[PDB]
Amino acid sequence: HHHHDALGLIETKGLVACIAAADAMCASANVELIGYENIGSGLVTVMVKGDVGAVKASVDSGLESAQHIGEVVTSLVIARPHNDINKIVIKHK
Amino acid sequence: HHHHDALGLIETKGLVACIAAADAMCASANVELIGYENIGSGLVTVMVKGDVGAVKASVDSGLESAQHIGEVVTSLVIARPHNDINKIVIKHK
Amino acid sequence: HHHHDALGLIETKGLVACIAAADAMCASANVELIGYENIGSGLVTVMVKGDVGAVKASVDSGLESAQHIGEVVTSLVIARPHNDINKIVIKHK
Amino acid sequence: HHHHDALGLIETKGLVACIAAADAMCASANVELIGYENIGSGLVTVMVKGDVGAVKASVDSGLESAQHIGEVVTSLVIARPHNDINKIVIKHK
Amino acid sequence: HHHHDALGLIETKGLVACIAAADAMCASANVELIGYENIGSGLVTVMVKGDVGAVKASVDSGLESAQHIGEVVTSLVIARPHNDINKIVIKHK
Amino acid sequence: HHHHDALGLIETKGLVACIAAADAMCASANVELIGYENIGSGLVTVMVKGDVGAVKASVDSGLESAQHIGEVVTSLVIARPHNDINKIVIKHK
Repeated sequence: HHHHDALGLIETKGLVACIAAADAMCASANVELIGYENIGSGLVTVMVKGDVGAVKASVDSGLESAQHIGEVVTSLVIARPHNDINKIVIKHK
Repeated sequence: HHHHDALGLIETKGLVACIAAADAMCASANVELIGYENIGSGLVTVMVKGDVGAVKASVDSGLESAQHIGEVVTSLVIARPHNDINKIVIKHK
Repeated sequence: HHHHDALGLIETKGLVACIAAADAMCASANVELIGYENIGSGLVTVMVKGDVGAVKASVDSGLESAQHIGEVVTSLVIARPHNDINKIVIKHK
Repeated sequence: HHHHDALGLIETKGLVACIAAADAMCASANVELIGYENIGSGLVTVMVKGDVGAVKASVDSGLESAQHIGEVVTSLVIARPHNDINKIVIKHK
Repeated sequence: HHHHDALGLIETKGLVACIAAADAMCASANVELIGYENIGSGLVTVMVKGDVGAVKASVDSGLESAQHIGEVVTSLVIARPHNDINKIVIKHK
Repeated sequence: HHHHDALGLIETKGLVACIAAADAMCASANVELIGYENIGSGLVTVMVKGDVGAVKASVDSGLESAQHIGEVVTSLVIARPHNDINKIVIKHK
């Protein structure tokens, strides 16, 4: 009995646009900032978790804020991520 | 007597498209998410293992899901990988 | 009762332009140089903290100085960053 | 009296094309997969060792297999590598 | 009473052009080679310290030498760097 | 009384072209392979040391061999490197 739903992701080119996204994501909805990763070629991803409605609102707000200061490469909301995807997500905690 | 078949791989430009691929791969077939690697230039690879039919279905589903949110660089199914290729695959476990 | 407002960021392509920005940022206003990060693709970010007016003056000065010797990718002032953004900012301390 | 000939190398842009090359290299000839390295800009190199004829056959097969799924940057067979080159090769073991 | 002025920087694309710059910088003036950093995208920076006149002469000489063998991205002399910039400079010692 | 002249460098885009250069460098002259570094953007540098004539012959041979299989970014021979440049060179030993 070990204790540890939706996932929202924004990937930008550059760290500052990513921080703008994360700030807007947290300010706009009841979500938890749970992921942060830089993979090279200047790509930086911020990840949030929370209820589906909250995550969708958070990603929309993050996109608007990031798009005004940098390049957003992509964005995604996964409503119910597969359990096995947690193995990748915890690597960017 | 030490105890540890097909391999499916999707490589994308960017982490979010890779996570979309991994999620679709796991949801669409009976496969295990066994590999994850980022090599620079924003290239990220997710790898799955399972029976041949399952791996083929998993890679097709991952490709469709990833292509709608990012750039897929390439994809491959190796039905019976050579034993020596395990030496590279375990580096990205 | 543990003891540890505005955040200013400049992202450049190349380290020398970033150092020119950080020097001008510190010289032009009462701010603290609190962040420094390199994320690949030659992107380097310098971060400062202080009162809002000070941070705005610091970022304007850093931009002018960096733009004369290199490429500024972007700049931003976050007047009151969300508490959860501190989790990302301390990673680049 | 310490105990530890030809070297075959394939460099691709992307990991999946490299794994396709390594698989074909091992399947097509009596060679040992002895090197694997990622140097940035998405460049990945796989290295094999064995008898000259075997290494030449292995590199030709690896090239054909990799070219069908990704970009091969270059390939090379060194029949009798200089002893001092072992100092670089062991870094990518 | 702890004991540890001008800063000269040259940033090139590639390590060899950087080493050519550092060699010319040291040969042409009474400066100390105090910094060396590689930030990705092949950008390499060499930093020297000394009296203002010496640093200016050193950077001019380094630029001429590096420009003949590679790409110089940028160069800068900071006559009296802000004390807080030492926090970034010591990271590349 | 601590005991530890010319320096030859070849920088290529990609590891295989670099290994081809290092092999030709060692085979063509009485030089020691003393440096090897990868700095990102796929740039790889090999460095040799020896007598001036030997180093010049070694770099010419390395260039010819590398140019036939990959991109040579640059090459250089420093006949009598400044003592302070040893501080950078030992970082890539």
